[PDB]
Amino acid sequence: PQERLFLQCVYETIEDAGYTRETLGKHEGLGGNVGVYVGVMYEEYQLYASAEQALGRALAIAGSPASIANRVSYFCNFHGPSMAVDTMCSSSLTGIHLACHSLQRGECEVAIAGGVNVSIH
Amino acid sequence: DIAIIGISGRYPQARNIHDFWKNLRDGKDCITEIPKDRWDHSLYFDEAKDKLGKSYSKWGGFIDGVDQFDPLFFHISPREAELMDPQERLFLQCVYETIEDAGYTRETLGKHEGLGGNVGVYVGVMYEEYQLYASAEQALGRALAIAGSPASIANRVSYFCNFHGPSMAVDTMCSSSLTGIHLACHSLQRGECEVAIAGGVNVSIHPNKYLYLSQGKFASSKGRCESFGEGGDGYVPGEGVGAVLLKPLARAIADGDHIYGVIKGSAINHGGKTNGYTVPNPHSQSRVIRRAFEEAGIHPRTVSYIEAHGTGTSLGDPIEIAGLTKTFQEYTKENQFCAIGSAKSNIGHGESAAGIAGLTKILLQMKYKRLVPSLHSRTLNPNIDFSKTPFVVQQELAEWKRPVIEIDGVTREYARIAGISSFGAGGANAHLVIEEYIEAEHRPPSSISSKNPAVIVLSAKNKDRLREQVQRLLSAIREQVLTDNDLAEIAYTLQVGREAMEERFAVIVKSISELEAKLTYYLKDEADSPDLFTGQVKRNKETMDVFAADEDLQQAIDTWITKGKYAKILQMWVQGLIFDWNKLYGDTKPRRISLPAYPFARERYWL
Repeated sequence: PQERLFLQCVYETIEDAGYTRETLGKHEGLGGNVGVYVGVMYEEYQLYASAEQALGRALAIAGSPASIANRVSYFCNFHGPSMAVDTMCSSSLTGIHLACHSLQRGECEVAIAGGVNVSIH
Repeated sequence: DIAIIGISGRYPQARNIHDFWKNLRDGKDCITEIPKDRWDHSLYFDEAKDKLGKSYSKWGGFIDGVDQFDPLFFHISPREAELMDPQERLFLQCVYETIEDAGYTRETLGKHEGLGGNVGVYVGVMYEEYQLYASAEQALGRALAIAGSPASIANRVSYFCNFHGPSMAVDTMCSSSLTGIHLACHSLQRGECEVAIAGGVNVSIHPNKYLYLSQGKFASSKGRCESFGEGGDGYVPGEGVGAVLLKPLARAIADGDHIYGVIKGSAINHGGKTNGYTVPNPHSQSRVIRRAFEEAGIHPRTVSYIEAHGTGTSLGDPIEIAGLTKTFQEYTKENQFCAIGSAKSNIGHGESAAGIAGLTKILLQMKYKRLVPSLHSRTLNPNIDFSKTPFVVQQELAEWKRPVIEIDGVTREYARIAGISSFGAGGANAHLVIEEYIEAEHRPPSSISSKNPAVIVLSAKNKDRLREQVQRLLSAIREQVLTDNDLAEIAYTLQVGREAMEERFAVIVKSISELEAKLTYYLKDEADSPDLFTGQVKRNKETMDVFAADEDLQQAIDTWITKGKYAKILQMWVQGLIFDWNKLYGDTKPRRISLPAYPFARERYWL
């Protein structure tokens, strides 16, 4: 669900910015050069799978928070860097800071920083 | 230009880089069945693709002794250690092994700040599966709470070693290692950090990992391991922990520290929208490589060896080959002038240390000057023809010859350039450009003599650890074949590059044979030895303390150094006395060398 809410949140933002997925830094000819950074502390959604496995049946939910940003890059067709940094209680600013420099170095024309956290276990 | 002044690692059937190298040049298909200490493994195997998550079961490279740690050395209670992620433990040890390998002390590593040193840390990890047992226990009853937060892998390090640099845990599937390195490279140039420690870590300790790898069709049937060609249809997950210390090239040469390689350039990007999820896009794979060589200002024709993402996947090799071919044809149309290989065919698939493992593989080849054979590439994929490609898969150990080429009417001998790729399942991509470092002019003129002899010193937290260090030192003097010239450097690294312990032992030497003999003296059980200065610090605390707490008394020790009374200093150093070893030689300190690191205990700790 962390993936779901963040993905919705990004799309709300792009519209909120007044830019369309097919025109937002689209000045590349193949999708635009947009970077993505997301800060997440941990995923507790696979723990239900382990609990189920201990009780029986068979279920395998994977973590790999890098999905949180890649899916965003996948759906929106961005060709910039995409990562999931993690510093305790300071991921969101770390993600911003990295994006700040990448724009300075010219790697990305536009950036999308943020954070996400939900309590479900 | 980022130099690497250090490296270390643990990999399946390898406790060291040397051990890893021997298996590499021995071409050992170092992948085996799951050990019994882990999950029972007989519950889920069904040799069929039906809902059991296994049937790709007894194939994985594993590192011996995953649950072994030495917490007292790190001021950690046994209760606390028992519930700290083994991943955190293993990375913590390697970094200290890395620091020790570089010949730097935690109190002198970029310590040119006055309060601990400005050292940045970046660690790449995909997932932590050690809290899961807590979930099972809670489900079964009782009460147990292990937290994750893979930042603890990096924060604990910055905590123990007193570092004042940024510390983060980046995460990109199967590509954290190169993403972690890439970020570290840019921070150094901007000046936020002076010295950095990138890396990766991954250990497979819960069957759920194997379950998901089958439910998704990412496994490799019953195949032994990755096959770069000839009908490979999956990958075999494996364990691995590694680290690498980075420093700007000008500084490292100034400090004289030994240089393994040079990271000229790097780049990262993401494919975007493709014909489905987890489908690599060659066009991105072209661009990221292309930008990488541009940032480095390296011409692809000058390349010699490239490590490919491999993975032996059916729909990953031809895509990887086309992209590499595409970005290379832009500048040269020649064929079969670069070799291509992968380490995963030896150690399985890390998914987070694959980048460092691939990075480690290159450096050893660059150190020993010998391209290593690949494995499982006897036949090659029939789909793709390598005659047109500029890449031929390595099949046998060979000397890694220096490039000489004529480009634009000009024949030149360039250095040994290599590149590496790491393509993650999510779609993130990364690549690096490395080059060997050539020494312009530097040589130790064997100053060692009776006038100015060598002063070898070791130290360990007890005698058991001390005796082992002697043994490992002797073997390293043998296996690596050091000479009289190395003595000054051997002493030098052992003087500053090792942190003073409680149990201590020292000798005065002139020759290699002399050092070999005396160490063999200690190993045999004798309470008295000639000119072998033994001692401790547990006893003498106040008397040794008051020595340094005086200027007049300090003058006396400086006088001893002037007079060459090396016997007395060691006679007092073994008791606790501390003094600057730079005082011995006021200029032109010798080069450092890789010597075996502190032999950490094997105490066990599990839930």
